[PDB]
Amino acid sequence: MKLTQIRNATLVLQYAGKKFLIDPMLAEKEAWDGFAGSARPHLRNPMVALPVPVEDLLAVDAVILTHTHTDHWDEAAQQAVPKDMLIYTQDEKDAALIRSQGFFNIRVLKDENHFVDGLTIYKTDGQHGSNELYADAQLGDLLGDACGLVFTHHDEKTIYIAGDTVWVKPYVKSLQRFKPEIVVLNTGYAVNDLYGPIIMGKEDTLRTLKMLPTATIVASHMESINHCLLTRAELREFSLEHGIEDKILIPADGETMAFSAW
Amino acid sequence: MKLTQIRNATLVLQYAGKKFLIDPMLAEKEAWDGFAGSARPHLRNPMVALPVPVEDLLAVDAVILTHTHTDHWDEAAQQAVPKDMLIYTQDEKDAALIRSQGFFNIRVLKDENHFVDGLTIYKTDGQHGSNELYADAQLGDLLGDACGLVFTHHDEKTIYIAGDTVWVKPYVKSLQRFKPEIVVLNTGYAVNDLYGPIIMGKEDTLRTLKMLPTATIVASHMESINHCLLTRAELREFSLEHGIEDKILIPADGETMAFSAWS
Ligand SMILES: [Zn+2]
Ligand SMILES: [Zn+2]
Ligand SMILES: [Zn+2]
Ligand SMILES: [Zn+2]
Repeated sequence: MKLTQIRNATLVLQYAGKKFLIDPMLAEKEAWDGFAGSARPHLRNPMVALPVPVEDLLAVDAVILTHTHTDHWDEAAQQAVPKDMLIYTQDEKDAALIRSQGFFNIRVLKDENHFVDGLTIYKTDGQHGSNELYADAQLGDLLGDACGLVFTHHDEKTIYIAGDTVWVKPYVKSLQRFKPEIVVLNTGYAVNDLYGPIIMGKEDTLRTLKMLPTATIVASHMESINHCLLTRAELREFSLEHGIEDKILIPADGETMAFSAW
Repeated sequence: MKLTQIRNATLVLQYAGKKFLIDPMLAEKEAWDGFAGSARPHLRNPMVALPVPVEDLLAVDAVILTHTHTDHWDEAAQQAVPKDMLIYTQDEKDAALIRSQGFFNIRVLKDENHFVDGLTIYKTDGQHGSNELYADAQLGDLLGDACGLVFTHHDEKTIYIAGDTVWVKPYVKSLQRFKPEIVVLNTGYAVNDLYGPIIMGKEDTLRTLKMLPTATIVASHMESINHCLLTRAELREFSLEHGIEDKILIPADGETMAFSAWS
């Protein structure tokens, strides 16, 4: 069991024999523009370069795509990844636009996804914006859906990749139901101009340990996209103030993290 | 259809040749006598009496409970509804509770409930509170889960009882998916002291109709318990203001509305 932080929410995961590339964003440093209608629009994306070359990321059994925002799936990854690569997608909408980009080996993943060997991937709901944001029609379609992944196995520990979501009840029900020993949160604190936080921040790391004390949080989706304000040093400082230093890991780009089972 | 507003979220729904009683609150006017030792016990609930006798309410094929909050399922209803009645519950814990209160003919609503007759009943996920409220683990369990209900059938228009939820995207996706001609909202505007509104209000009437302008809104869950701060008169005054007065139905207690697909 080896979870590795690449850049933003791009992750490499070894889990029960198989390997997964989660949300591959592989543009060069400052290739495309900053997000309009968000914080720090002057900063170009991505802010940081990749910690390792592209060929190392392609050596993977399947790509998993939580949603099709540009920081999770860019023009570079469309060019770079083979069209016969096994892409897991959130829904038919996502699969349809990936199909029109030239890809064809696609499995639209669903609430429960079982493998004979004992692997089980679950697809969990979130909310990529505030209750106020989704009252708007236009911004609703733009922020859209963005799932979280729960990987279960008998030989391995349960890990929960929560995805681009703010604190909503479906996140709470997912923690209670799956009781995950490891939790990966997108803790960038990305600010929309007129509706505020579209994903989690520092406070959501406290809230989750209050909800699930035995869990160990891995903070991702940070220092990469222009609107993500919450830096690594600030979260690390927030850890110390609440007495939760060893329970919050803040991996650097390229940092592999290992977790045993029994 | 024939939807009858009873009082609060209590209503009877004649749909596809079958009658249901959704969320029965059957206590008399100001009759909730639950007491431990309060110095200033509020004796306002229920604010209004039943507009019809209890006998008329029970002439029904099954009861449907969105959740077990007292304003949807009180002790009076737990006594008055017979134990051999078919009760449809939201999930396993509410079924267990209802079963341990003497009832034995209980069923749990799945996410989809396709019956051979052609009637389909979809269970919806809401949020009974703000995002902040559910960060509190104590108030998470207290407000808990509370499901919406869609009813689907040919020969009949599609109706969505949203239930005790504030505006979250699972509510928006339900309007986008099922596309109901009738959306029944719980517009009490009950508010938590520090964490803001716990159910829908006047604002949520307009935001739906912008999303789905064909639809007709039936207002409900108000002027029954004192904690619901929205008045009949205020919502009508709000509807006249934004030019939607004849699309916002605000029925009296006991009023029945007909909704036919053909005639
Ligand atoms: Zn996103
Ligand atoms: Zn993102
Ligand atoms: Zn309630
Ligand atoms: Zn209620």
